[PDB]
Amino acid sequence: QPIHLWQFLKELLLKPHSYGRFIRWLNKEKGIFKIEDSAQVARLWGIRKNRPAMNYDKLSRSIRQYYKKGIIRKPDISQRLVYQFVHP
DNA sequence: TAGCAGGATGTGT
DNA sequence: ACACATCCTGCTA
Repeated sequence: QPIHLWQFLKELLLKPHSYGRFIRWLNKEKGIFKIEDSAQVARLWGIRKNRPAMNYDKLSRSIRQYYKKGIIRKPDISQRLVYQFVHP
């Protein structure tokens, strides 16, 4: 079973030493993160899944599919490149 | 420019 | 079934 996108995102967020210039917690407790380097996050996701055509347009389309699943959501005050984990 | 909401359909297990 | 990936239009900062 391939890694899921939400888990992949949590993985990058776990190690700011390695990935902090690409993606970071804005509010760790509330699960609010910012994508700082969208092209880079998409590039890393494409490598992980072996989709060399992956880009942020398509990565973010998959994040949006999470809205109705209650996995990721946009924060109360919506901001570009800012997202929020619903649970843990 | 670049990101964002969500439909339709292709891909691979 | 499931989780995307890949196309799309229209919308928004």
